[PDB]
Amino acid sequence: DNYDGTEKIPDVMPTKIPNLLVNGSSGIAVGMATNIPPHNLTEVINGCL
DNA sequence: TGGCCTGCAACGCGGGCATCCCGATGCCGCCGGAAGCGAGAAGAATCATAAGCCGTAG
Repeated sequence: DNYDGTEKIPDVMPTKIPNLLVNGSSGIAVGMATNIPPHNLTEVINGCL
């Protein structure tokens, strides 16, 4: 549900590509932080296979 | 293929023995230098105290 309980939001997306490993992100929490380099799609598919 | 180790035989010189002359040396007495590291001082490696940007939030 949305902020006022009037709409619906999908929890996760039915994706086919691991965008976390392909592009990544760089965010910082209140006490934590993360940083992930991008990668190549073909080698990720090869590793998954 | 060329050179080296060794046996056989001939030659020579020095090991051993003693001693006379000799050179170091242990000891004694007097003098020199270096060590003694402890301490003062200087240089350097390391630790402690500000920003700049990475991207959403106010």
